[PDB]
Amino acid sequence: HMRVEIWSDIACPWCYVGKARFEKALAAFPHRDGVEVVHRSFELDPGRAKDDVQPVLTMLTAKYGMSQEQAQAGEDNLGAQAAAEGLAYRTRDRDHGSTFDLHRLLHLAKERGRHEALLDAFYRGNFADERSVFNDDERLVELAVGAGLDAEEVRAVLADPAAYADEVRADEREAAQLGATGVPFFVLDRAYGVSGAQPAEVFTQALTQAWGERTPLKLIDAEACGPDGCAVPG
Amino acid sequence: HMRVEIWSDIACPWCYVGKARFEKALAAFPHRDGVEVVHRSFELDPGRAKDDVQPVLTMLTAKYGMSQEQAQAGEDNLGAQAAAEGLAYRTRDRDHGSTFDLHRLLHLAKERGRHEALLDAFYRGNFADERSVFNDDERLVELAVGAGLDAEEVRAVLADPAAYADEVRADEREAAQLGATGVPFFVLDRAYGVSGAQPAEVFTQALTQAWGERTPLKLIDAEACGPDGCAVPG
Ligand code: NA
Ligand code: NA
Repeated sequence: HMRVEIWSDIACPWCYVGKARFEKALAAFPHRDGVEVVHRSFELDPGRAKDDVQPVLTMLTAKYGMSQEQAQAGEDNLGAQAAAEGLAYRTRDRDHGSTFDLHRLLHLAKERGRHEALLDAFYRGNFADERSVFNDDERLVELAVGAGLDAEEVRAVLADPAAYADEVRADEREAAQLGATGVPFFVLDRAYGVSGAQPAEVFTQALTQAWGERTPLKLIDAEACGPDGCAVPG
Repeated sequence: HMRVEIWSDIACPWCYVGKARFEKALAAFPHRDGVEVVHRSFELDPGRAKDDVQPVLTMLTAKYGMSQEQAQAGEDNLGAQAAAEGLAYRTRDRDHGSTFDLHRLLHLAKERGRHEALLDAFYRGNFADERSVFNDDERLVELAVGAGLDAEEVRAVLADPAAYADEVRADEREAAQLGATGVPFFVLDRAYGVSGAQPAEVFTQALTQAWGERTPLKLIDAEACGPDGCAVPG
C-alpha cells in the first residue's frame, strides 16, 4: 500500500474543508483499502500566547489590511464550501487563538488510537460551535472526553506543558523539512506534495499518480527466517 | 526525515539479533535524528495452533531433516552472535509456538506508545528466559505489565480474539505486498528493502543510500493558510 500524511492546524478553515475533500476523494479511490492516513501537527502561529484570543473578522480587517466587507465575504464563501462537503461552519463571530495545547492533546489521542475523533471534535469545537476552543482548558477536557479520551489524563497532559511537546515540534520540523509553509499539506507516499484544499478531483488524481508510480523496492543483500526456517551459515 | 519499517516475528532468532544490529547502525548514522522506526507484525507460522508448543531443537531435527549435532551448532552460533550485540540468548531448551496473540498485544502497546518496550519484553521472554511465552496468557500478562501496560486491559485484549486482529493482518498483508517472505525485513523510506540480520555495516550503508537518494517532493496544484493568512479566491 502507501501512506498519506496530512499536516494541518485547528485554526485553519481550509484544513477543515480540505480534510473532507480529501476523504471524499479517498472513498472514490480504487485502492483506498491500501492507503493509510496519518495526521500531523502544524501551527500557523506557534508564537501566539495562550491568552491571546481574537475575533477572526477583527484579525482579517486589522492584521491583514482588508475591508470588513471583504472579510465577511471570505467567510460566507467558506461557509458555502463547508456546507457543500457536509460540514457545519459559522460565518459569524468566530474566534482565533493559539493551538499548541490542542496539538499536544491530538498526540495524546494519536497514542490512544483516537486521533481522527479528537481532530474532528476540535474542528467542530472551532468552526461549528459558538463556544471557543481557545484559552479554555475545561472546554478541551469536555471535547476530549466526548471523543473517547480519559479526563484525569487529558487534564494531566494540559497541566504538563512538556507532555507531547516533542512530538508536536517533530511534526512541525518534518513539515518544514518537506518544504511546506502553509496548510493543509498532503504528502502522498513521500513522493508527491499536495497543498491547499484542492478539488476532490485533484486529490483523486494525486492518489492515482502516487499509487501508480511506486516502483518495486530496491533490495540490499543476510540471515533470515523464512518458509523453510532460519539460516545457519557462519 | 524518513521512516524505517521493520517486519519481524517473536519466534525468529534473527529478528532479535537483527533488531540490535540495526539499532547499532542507526546510532552511528549521521541523520539518526531524522529517522522514525515503526515495528510491524509478521508471523512465520500463522496457521499454527495456540496449544502447539514444541522444543526448538526437536523442530529443527524433526521438521527440517537436520541432524541434532547441526541443530545444536546453529543455536551455539546464534548464542555467540547474540552475545556480541549485548543480547542474552539461551542455547538450550528453547521452545517455539504461535505468536498471533503476542502480535495483537504488540498492537495494544503500539497504541499505548509502548511498542518497543513490549517488543523487547517479548523477545527477552522468548530468548533470555526459561519460561515459555507460548500458550500461557498469564505469562503475557506479566511481561506486558512489566513493559508499562495495564493488566485488566491486556487481559481484555487476550480474552477478545478480534482485538487488534485486523491490525495484525494488515501489517502481514503489507509485508506480502512488499515482497517479503521472511524476516527480519526492513523497508527504508518505501524505496529500499533490506532482508535478514545484516552487518551493522550494510544497515549503515542502506540508511545512507536511502537518505541520500530521496529527491524533493513532486507537487500537484489550491486554497491554503500560510504566513500571510488564508485564501479567498472564489
Ligand atoms: Na468555537
Ligand atoms: Na522463553
